[PDB]
Amino acid sequence: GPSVFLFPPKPKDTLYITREPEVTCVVVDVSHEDPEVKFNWYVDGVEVHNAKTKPREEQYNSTYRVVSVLTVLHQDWLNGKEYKCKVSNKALPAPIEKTISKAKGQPREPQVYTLPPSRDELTKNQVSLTCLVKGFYPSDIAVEWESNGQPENNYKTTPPVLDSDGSFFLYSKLTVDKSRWQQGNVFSCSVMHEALKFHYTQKSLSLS
Amino acid sequence: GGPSVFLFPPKPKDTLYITREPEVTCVVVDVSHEDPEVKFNWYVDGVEVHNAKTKPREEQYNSTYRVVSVLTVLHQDWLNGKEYKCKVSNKALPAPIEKTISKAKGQPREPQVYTLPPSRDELTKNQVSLTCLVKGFYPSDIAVEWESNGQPENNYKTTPPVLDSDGSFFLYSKLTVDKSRWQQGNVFSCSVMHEALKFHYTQKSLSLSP
Amino acid sequence: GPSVFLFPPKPKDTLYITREPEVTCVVVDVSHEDPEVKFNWYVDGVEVHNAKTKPREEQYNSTYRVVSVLTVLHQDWLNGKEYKCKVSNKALPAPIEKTISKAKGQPREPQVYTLPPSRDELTKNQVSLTCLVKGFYPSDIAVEWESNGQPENNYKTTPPVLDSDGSFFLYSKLTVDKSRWQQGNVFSCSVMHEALKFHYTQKSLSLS
Ligand SMILES: *[C@@H]1O[C@H](CO)[C@@H](O[C@@H]2O[C@H](CO)[C@@H](O[C@@H]3O[C@H](CO)[C@@H](O)[C@H](O[C@H]4O[C@H](CO)[C@@H](O)[C@H](O)[C@@H]4O[C@@H]4O[C@H](CO)[C@@H](O)[C@H](O)[C@H]4NC(C)=O)[C@@H]3O)[C@H](O)[C@H]2NC(C)=O)[C@H](O)[C@H]1NC(C)=O
Ligand SMILES: *[C@@H]1O[C@H](CO[C@@H]2O[C@@H](C)[C@@H](O)[C@@H](O)[C@@H]2O)[C@@H](O)[C@H](O)[C@H]1NC(C)=O
Ligand SMILES: *[C@@H]1O[C@H](CO[C@@H]2O[C@@H](C)[C@@H](O)[C@@H](O)[C@@H]2O)[C@@H](O)[C@H](O)[C@H]1NC(C)=O
Repeated sequence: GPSVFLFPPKPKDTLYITREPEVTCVVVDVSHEDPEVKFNWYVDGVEVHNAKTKPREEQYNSTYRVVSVLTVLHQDWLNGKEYKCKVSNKALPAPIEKTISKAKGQPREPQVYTLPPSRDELTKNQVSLTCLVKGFYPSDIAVEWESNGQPENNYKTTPPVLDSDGSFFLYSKLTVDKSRWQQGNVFSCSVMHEALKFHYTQKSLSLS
Repeated sequence: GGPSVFLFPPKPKDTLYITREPEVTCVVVDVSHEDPEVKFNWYVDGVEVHNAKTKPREEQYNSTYRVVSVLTVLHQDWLNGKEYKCKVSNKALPAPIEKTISKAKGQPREPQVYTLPPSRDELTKNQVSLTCLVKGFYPSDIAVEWESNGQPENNYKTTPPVLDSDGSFFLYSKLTVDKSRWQQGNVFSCSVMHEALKFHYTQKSLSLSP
Repeated sequence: GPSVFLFPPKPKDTLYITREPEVTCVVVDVSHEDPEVKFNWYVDGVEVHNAKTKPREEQYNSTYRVVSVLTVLHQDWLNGKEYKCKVSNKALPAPIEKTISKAKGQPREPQVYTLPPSRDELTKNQVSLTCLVKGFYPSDIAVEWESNGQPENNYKTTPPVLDSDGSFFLYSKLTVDKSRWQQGNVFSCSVMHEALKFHYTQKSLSLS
């Protein structure tokens, strides 16, 4: 301390005109002895002044947390612009600098595959519906589930995992009551990624 | 300023296999060139032990040393929750640094293992994905491998454990095989080792269905 | 003078990770005049200090028995490490050293075969399920039975028998109610051995 963490936008914030992507600069372990924090922001090395800095917030471990948020243009993030947060504090020998950008490398479109429950799981009261998303680059991605136009919320999805060919994959597991699966209800896995056309794709799954 | 200590647990394949040696690893970084010697004292449930293995120091790029001591733990001791303490002494430290490590606490829960064949739409590709779903296990320490007709198979990747809504963990392991190997009827096996299994091992097989 | 006997661990203590294998150094004929006994222990020539010495026990013939117990690492015993107990006593002209190790020789993987009851045994209220385990080396092995994820405890296993080719074989007999066998219940013979892949294999048996 003080230490700085620079966070990227959320994957869905970059992909839809609907949402506002922005980069977040977090300073932790600010001592009560040195409460002042100054933020300077750079986009491709050019100083910018539109960042919104919040007032310091006291933490339970008797240190301050200070957050500055820079609202980022959609196309700028996807085109690989560089965002640098410069953090100044009197307890620092020199200011702390962090830089973030989207991963470089040619984007690769995710391949989406839905997998029904394993035969041995059909014995249980609730079954697992699986969505395999593989071969995508970069790793920023979002996955959701629906049934009959309505969102399904009983799902958990793994973080991206680096594959042997340089792309990423993950799995999403949706849990439903077995009865819903044998009624023949249709379930859909939704994937959001910059390499998809219109940044969206869908794959459905139902009893065969 | 000063050396820092990091204490690492044994790995789940070392702990669960009788022929391997599970080890607790005590790592000291930021060891200076002027005072490079590090003395390690090890304790199991507070009693000093003397079987630790000293590794050769390794010079780092920022002109400091990394110094490591490795304690082999009894298989049954680690699984019974004994506490392992590494005490690190160095002439640049005003007082020795102590770190303690133990196995994750909580009621153990047995993994459920399910194999999933490739998606119908993936069969058009030259390579297909065999999926192993491992769920409902606690703690998260687990090992997963793949075999083919009993033989080790290595083009697989396994996700990290993910916390489920009920407090247990799950993961997926993905094996990639040539379509022709799947279409020949070869049997593929997902093998998992976990402390909550009887015999600490279980396997589920998968092959082309008629 | 005193005599020393060095005993190996119990074979199943080495094959189960939750069990504790130990080598035991026993000294008998320790005199009343020279009661002091010192133990030094070595693993592959390296002295170790974790041995537990028991208190002297006076015997009926007016001599002492003194025992020291060394816990061996599972992998150390199985990898063929050599254990030396060195015993010093003032009545000995020179210390007595005893060495013990696992049987050497190429490990050979067990072949596991299940055998249903003989037709003539079906007249009885209880039947014998047989597990034949053959061709294994060394003779250290463990056999258990399960049904439907649960242990079956009504079994007995023969000791290993040396076969004509230098390997060992044994038989395990599980006794079950005939009705359980005729219901189609599946029974499994589980064996643990260092030469098996994953040190484990299982063979099932049910009404044909
Ligand atoms: C007082 O209480 C506050 C609570 O607010 C604490 O603040 C917390 O401080 C934590 C650090 O002490 C923060 O933890 C970080 O959280 C990030 C979570 O996203 C995470 O990304 C960070 O992980 C990186 O840095 C770690 C080192 O600190 C590494 O262990 C880790 O592997 C990560 O390292 C990066 O790795 C990638 C590749 O994988 C590299 O590309 C990066 O360059 C690496 N980063 C580098 C080298 O810097 C870390 O876990 C936590 O966010 C924060 N909480 C909040 C709400 O802000 C104070 O610590 C606490 N202080 C005391 C004294 O109690
Ligand atoms: C000094 O450098 C050590 C080396 O750590 C490794 O190498 C550097 C270059 C990075 O890649 C780092 O992420 C690696 O883990 C560090 O162990 C040590 O913390 C460093 N100490 C200081 C004070 O910088
Ligand atoms: C003295 O006796 C020691 C103990 O004898 C053994 O244990 C007792 C409990 C009896 O069961 C006895 O029959 C056993 O043989 C022996 O270890 C030792 O050899 C004996 N020595 C002499 C000289 O008699």
